[PDB]
Order: sequence, then structure tokens, then C-alpha cells
Amino acid sequence: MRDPFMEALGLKVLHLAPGEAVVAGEVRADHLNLHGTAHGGFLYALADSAFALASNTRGPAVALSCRMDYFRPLGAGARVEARAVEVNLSRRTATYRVEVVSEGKLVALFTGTVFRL
Amino acid sequence: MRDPFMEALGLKVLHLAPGEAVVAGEVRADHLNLHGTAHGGFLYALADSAFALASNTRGPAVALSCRMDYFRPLGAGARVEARAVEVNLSRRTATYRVEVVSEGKLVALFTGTVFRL
Amino acid sequence: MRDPFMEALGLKVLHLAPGEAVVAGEVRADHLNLHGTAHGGFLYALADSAFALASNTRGPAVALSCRMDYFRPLGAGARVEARAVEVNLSRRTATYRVEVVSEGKLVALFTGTVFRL
Amino acid sequence: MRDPFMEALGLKVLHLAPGEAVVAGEVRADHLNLHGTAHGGFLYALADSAFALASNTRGPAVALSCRMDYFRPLGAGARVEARAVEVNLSRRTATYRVEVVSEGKLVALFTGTVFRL
Ligand SMILES: [Cl-]
Repeated sequence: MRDPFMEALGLKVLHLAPGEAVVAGEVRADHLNLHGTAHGGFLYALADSAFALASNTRGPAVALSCRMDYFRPLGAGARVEARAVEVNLSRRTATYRVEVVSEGKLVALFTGTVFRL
Repeated sequence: MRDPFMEALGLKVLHLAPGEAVVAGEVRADHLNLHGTAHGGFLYALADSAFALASNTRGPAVALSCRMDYFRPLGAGARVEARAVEVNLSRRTATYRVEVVSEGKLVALFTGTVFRL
Repeated sequence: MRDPFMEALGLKVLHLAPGEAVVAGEVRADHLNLHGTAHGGFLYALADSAFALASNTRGPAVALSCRMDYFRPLGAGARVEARAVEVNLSRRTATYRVEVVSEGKLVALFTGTVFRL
Repeated sequence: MRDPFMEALGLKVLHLAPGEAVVAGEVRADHLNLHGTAHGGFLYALADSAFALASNTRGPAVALSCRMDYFRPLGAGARVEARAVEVNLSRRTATYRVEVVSEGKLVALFTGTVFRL
């Protein structure tokens, strides 16, 4: 398993088991947006990566629809984690909840559904 | 206006006007996922960037909730664009639709709502 | 085609063609919520009905994920329509955009994806 | 507190406390769709009602964006519940997760964000 984008973003896996995964990273200078806070795409990439790993432990799967709800902004240097858990596993689709956490606070909530190939 | 993450991803602005924006990029080797296709986070970052620029033409705004629907995978070298248009503009919130297109095909659809500061 | 819930809500079809549908209704006294405005479930039911009809013109399909963005409240007596159009049609999934309109104003935006049986 | 639509749908409250609520109902003949299963609008109305009650325990609030993920169909006679819990409470917005359950099975997952008036 090699994910070029995860590697480019400096992400690491803290846990991987059937139906679940935790991916972590640190907000670097190149991850900031025009507001000076962690770009929504960086936080989403983090959650999506945990989502991808968790869902693929059940077999090949690709994202269909994902929702990202942002609660708190993060600045450079912030250590963040995306914790993915399985909500539903069906024959051709599956859904996961991914909590994005930093220093014990829920920074964002990701909800995604995949199509099982 | 300087967005470190957009710059790091090699994104460029093709259009910016009141309530709308178009951001473009090319899928590079470092943008691929474990599947060998454009990482969902890269495509989302592209759409989110157009969303951010379009929404901020109305004044400071931050994302609340965003949905990303994926329709077609993209490989390295693909030229992609995210076209953001305003769907609703309220006093404290606004919503935008962002079409992600590559070679005339709709690759994904992004729907997002911001909170106006 | 008989839909008990659509009938119970007093909904009517104003258009049905391949990949698209328009469903209309009027906000009645029994459709109001604790706020005295059209219940979110009534507006969603309206959009979902147009979504269901439009998607099923392509063959049997059931909803996977749907998003409803609310922009303006409606009171009793308001005439409302849900206009569904096809955004993407794939082999096993399809996505539709449904605009909820009343007196020329966009009251809400519904985005939904179905699984094709 | 009187909600005409909840009453019309035969819904009842099983729990209400700060930041949370449980609403229950039974799928009646008039709640079925063209497929002969519980209409998506009925299940959404159920979840939305729990969402509305839970969010309003914190003060007046109206829905901004809601997502409904469907996992299992329900037939006439099914007893269903929507359990709403608070995910995030901010100054002007709040987010809730609502699990739709029937006979111990997760039938659907609702995720919604409100604007606090
Ligand atoms: Cl959504």
C-alpha cells in the first residue's frame, strides 16, 4: 500500500483494522489557505485518507458521496487525526463516519459512502 | 491573495468575479492515491478552492458544510477545472455549486455552504 | 404508478420525462412544524418525490445519500415545486439536482444519489 | 410545543433533554412510496423532527444543511425511532447526528447543521 498524496502531505497511519482506520498529520506552512488556517482540502484529504483505508479493508471500494462539516479552524503546527469507523456495510455500498480531532477537540466531521467494486 | 496550499498543489485561477470562480490544475504524480487515480482530497481541494474564492468575493466567509459527489476517476496528467457558481446568498450564509470538469466531462459535483463573518 | 405518501401530502406531478421530473404541492396546515413554517420533512418529501420519479425513469433505483440545503422558510398556503434534473448517470448509480421553488424563489436545493437495481 | 406535521404523521417523543431527542413512529399505509416501502420523506421527517427538537433545546434554530443516508428499506407496520445527539455546539451554528433505528438495526443516518437565531 503506497499512497503518493498521503506521502506528499506527510500523513501517517496510526491504526488500521477491519472496518476502521486512524490517519494523522501536522498542519504545515504549505497546508494553509488564503485565511492563514488549515485549508479545507487538507483537512478533507486527511479524513478521506482514513475513510479510504477503513473502507478498503473490506475489499476494493471507491467514494460515491462525502460530507465534510467544519467546526473549528486550525493553525500551522496543529497535530490532527482522522478516526474512521464503519457505520454500515452492505453488499455493494458501505458508509463510514470520520471524526477529525486535534488536541482532544472535534475539529470536523466527515461522513462518506463508498461503492464496493 | 496568497493561498499556500493552492500554490503547493499547482492550482491556478482561470476566473474570478462577484459570486463565481474557476480554479484549474493538473493531476501530478504526487496527487495519486493508493488506487493510482487522483486522490479524492486533491479533487476536493480543487473544488474547495474555487468555492473559497467565489464565496469570499462577497466578504469574509468560512465553510460550514460541503458535499462532494464523485462520478469519474482521473489519472496522472489529467487537466481538471472547478467551476463555482452562487446558488444562494443570505445575510449570514451562502451556498455554491462547484462542477469539477475534465475534457468536457463532469468528474464530480461539489455543494457547499459558508458562514459569512 | 401510485405513491401513497405523495397522495397523502397532496402532491401532483407537473412533468415527467427521461431523467427529469417536477412535483408540486401546497403547504397545508398539517404541513407546518413547531415554528409555524413548512416542516423540513414536507419540503424534503417534495424534493425526494421528484428525485424518485426522475431517477426511476431510467429503471428501478433507490436512494443512497441525499442532501437538503434550506434557504427560505415557507408559510401555509405557499405553492411550491421541486424540479429534478439528471447530473450524472452511471451503470450502478445516478445523481440528480432538485431545485425547490416557490413564487420564483429558490427555497431549497436537494442533491441526491441513487443505487440502480 | 405543537408540531402539526409530527402530529399528522403520528410521531411521538420518547426523550427530550439538553442537546438530544428521540422521536418514534410507525410506518403506516399512507407512508409508503411507489416502491411499497417507507417513503424517504417519511423517514427523513422522522429524523428531522428529532433533529429539530434536540437543536431547539439550545435556543431557536433552523436547519441549514442536512444529509440523509439510507441503508435498509422498511415496510408497513415497522416501528422506527430517530435518536438525535449533539456533535458540535457553536455560537451561531450547531450540528447533530440522528440515527434512525428499527428493531435494533440502523436503517438510516442523518447529519444536520442548524443556524442559531
Ligand atoms: Cl451532504
